[PDB]
Amino acid sequence: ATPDFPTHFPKSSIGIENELAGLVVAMPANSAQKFGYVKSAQGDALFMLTKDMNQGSYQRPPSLQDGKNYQNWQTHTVELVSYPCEMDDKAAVETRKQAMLWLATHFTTHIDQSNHQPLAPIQSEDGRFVIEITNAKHVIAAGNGISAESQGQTITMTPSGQQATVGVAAKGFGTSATPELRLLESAPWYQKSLKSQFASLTSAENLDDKELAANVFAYLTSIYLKTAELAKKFGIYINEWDPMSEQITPNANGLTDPKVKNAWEILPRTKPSKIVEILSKSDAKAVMKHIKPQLQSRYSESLSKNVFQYFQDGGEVAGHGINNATVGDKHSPELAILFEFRTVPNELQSYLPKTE
Ligand SMILES: Nc1ncnc2c1ncn2[C@@H]1O[C@H](COP(=O)(O)OP(=O)(O)OP(=O)(O)O)[C@@H](O)[C@H]1O
Ligand SMILES: [Mn+2]
Repeated sequence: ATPDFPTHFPKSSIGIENELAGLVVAMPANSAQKFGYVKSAQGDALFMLTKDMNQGSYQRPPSLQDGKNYQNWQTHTVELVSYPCEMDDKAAVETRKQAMLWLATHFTTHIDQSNHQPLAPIQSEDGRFVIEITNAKHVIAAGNGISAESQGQTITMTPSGQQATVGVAAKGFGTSATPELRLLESAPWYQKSLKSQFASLTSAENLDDKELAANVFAYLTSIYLKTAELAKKFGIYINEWDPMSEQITPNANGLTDPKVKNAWEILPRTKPSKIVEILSKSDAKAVMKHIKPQLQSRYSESLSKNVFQYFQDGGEVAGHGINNATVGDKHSPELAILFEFRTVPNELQSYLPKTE
């Protein structure tokens, strides 16, 4: 079994996604995404071997008929998904990059002499890396996996197949305290002006933590307003809001549509309603009560009510979120909120492996 991602980190964390070029993985239909992982010889889990983009049904090349059942098997692109590490852990970042580059070299040999065969659980020549196979019911094939023989491809990785996910303590969003926080706050959807706006709206209120409440308000409002902007732009059906009722033609399949996720640039990966937990019951009520008018002053009553309710009931920004991540003291853990960089920016390029 592929180990689950560690959930706790002392400070800011980072994870990477690396979609490979030059090969496919074929597996039975409705197989689990994870088919293996790469760890250090010391035992530290570095990245998962996963199926990503469905490339159509698998057809075993006739010249490689082996008496085995490949019925209903699907081909997919391979994506290497790192186990998160600390952002300032140079060794862990580098080991992940080096392990991903080594596996690409291993994959290059694999498609040359073992095309249309599963990957074997092996140790690297230098002893540094170990492949563990969690699902042997797979095959690795060159290119798009139609031909029995390869075109002599070198397995590569490119910025277009790359993503990064940054996890920070939820209490820090809006403080600009660290370079990671400042990078996350640069998100085009984040409106820092909402912090001082909340302070102006709550002068007569005796809040338990005024600065924290303002930070949570600015974060949540920014997400709610962006969700409403996207629902209007892309014609998305949110809760009970119908875009067609406002003469908007849908041009996206929902919140999880790649182009909707790309429109965020820095995509929130955690359930918005989780942040309410970092505040007192009183402060959370004060924050929540002030959000509705921010939506209603910019958007229709129906869109406003539907966006507000969706996130209030635990609605996700773009599908299943990473909602069990924590930061700080292991014994008294604090909520971590995660963000996916749809394109890896210059500030995070050093966390990504490069073929060239
Ligand atoms: N606690 C954490 N802190 C930081 N990063 C994390 C944490 N937990 C997971 N991640 C990272 O978040 C990313 C999540 O990858 P995941 O495969 O789960 O999403 P996905 O389904 O692949 O998204 P996509 O549909 O775009 O491929 C990984 O890069 C992982 O390393
Ligand atoms: Mn991703």
